[PDB]
Amino acid sequence: IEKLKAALPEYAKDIKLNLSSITRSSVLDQEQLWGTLLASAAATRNPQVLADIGAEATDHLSAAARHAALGAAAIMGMNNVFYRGRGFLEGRYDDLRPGLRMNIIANPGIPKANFELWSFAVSAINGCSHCLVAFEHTLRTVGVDREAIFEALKAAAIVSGVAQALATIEAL
Amino acid sequence: IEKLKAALPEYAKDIKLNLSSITRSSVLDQEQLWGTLLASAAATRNPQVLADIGAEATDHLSAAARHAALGAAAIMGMNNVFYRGRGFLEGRYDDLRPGLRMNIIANPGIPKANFELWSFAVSAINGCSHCLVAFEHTLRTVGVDREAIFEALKAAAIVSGVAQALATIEALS
Amino acid sequence: IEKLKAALPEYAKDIKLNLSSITRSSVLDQEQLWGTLLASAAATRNPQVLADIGAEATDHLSAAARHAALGAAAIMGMNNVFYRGRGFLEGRYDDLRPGLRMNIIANPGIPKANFELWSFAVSAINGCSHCLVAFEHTLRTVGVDREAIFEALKAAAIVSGVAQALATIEALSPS
Repeated sequence: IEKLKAALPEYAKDIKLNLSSITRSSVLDQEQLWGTLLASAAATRNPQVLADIGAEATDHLSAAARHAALGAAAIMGMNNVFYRGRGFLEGRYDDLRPGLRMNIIANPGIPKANFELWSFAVSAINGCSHCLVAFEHTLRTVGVDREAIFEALKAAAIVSGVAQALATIEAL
Repeated sequence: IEKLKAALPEYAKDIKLNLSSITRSSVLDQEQLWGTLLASAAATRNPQVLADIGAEATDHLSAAARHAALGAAAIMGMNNVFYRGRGFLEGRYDDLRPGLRMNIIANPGIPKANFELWSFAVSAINGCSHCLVAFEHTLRTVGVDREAIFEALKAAAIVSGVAQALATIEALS
Repeated sequence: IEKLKAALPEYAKDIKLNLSSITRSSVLDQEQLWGTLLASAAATRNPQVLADIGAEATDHLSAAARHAALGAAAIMGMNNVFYRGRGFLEGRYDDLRPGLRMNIIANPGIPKANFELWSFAVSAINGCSHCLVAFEHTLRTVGVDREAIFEALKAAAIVSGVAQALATIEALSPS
């Protein structure tokens, strides 16, 4: 959304430019791109960026993709804490059954590699290498190019800065 | 947590299902459990999740544990940043006195165990290995089931998922 | 400061006491200290704390300082996600040309060492060792004793506790 780029402060000049460039990515297909932007937007917790990106994503994303993306952010919202936490514990708790329902990862109602690309994205924002690596591994295993994986990473980061540049406006 | 559950979107079904079960756990006593949910809810910093959960954690906790649960999230909001950053600095800042008051760690109106448990839960949410690791160690030495510690970790992550999902609908509805 | 401080919960007295002491410290410049407090306050994403800290920052910092300090939180919000990500992928992508605009870092409207200290502080908040470690290395190089660097870290943690404590009262405040 142009309204999103325009809300950005002058001292967040690079963010705006990175945002504009990422919106024009030739590395990812439309669903992969916008789903990453939308899933990333959700993980920033910034309602502003989610609204605009969500609004902009409506003509690149079917209702299915849109939902699965938000769903990605929600499930990773749980997974990035559990796995990361278990990951800091050296394995000591690996023998226990998590007992966490996470079916959406099994059937996201949309092509798998996309939901993974988006979980990868969110996992990067929340900062859980355990989930980031597993997905980055599955992505390569299913044939997603390194270039595309990197783009999603870039997309996750640009959107984090965007959200952050916005929140910084709370100083009139 | 009746309010939250119904608020959750169907694309967040797994979160819904997970919330409703964690609230019915029986591996952690009423104090250990609700303190975790509360300290967890606070640490997610989602007004909604904290309210609902808080409004219910009340008829499960003495006023001492509540304050303690809430203060655990708050103090660790500081500690988790200081200890992590210091941890990343090649040990070059290990001999310095932090000059950070944290009398609350000298524990509140409750026994150092639940609080250690709640600080554990908050550290997982904040992503601080140093603190997470230390509390897990201290919790065992004290005689706390690894399955309980494990349950606190799940409750923390679940609550995080609730926060994330709820923050989304409230920004799109 | 007094307002924010006064607004904090009874279960956050250490935070209150730490905010107060950190604000009245003398290890860092007035520009170093308030640039850090604001960069930090911004990194917590709490509207109230940014507003209160952003307010008082007007009489301790110059507009440029504040712009650049908020800009540090902004670019670090991107970089901290990127480099940490690369970190988890064990450098497997260190050879793909990030292609991300930054510049501000090379040309802040203020002395670099201060922008670095603030970036260092923000990185501490977001949790990116790569950036933290990197800004740390540069700081020490051009001076700034570990005493100064250590203070900013402290400040970031304290402002981090503030946000958390404030957020729970606002959310738990009657009706």
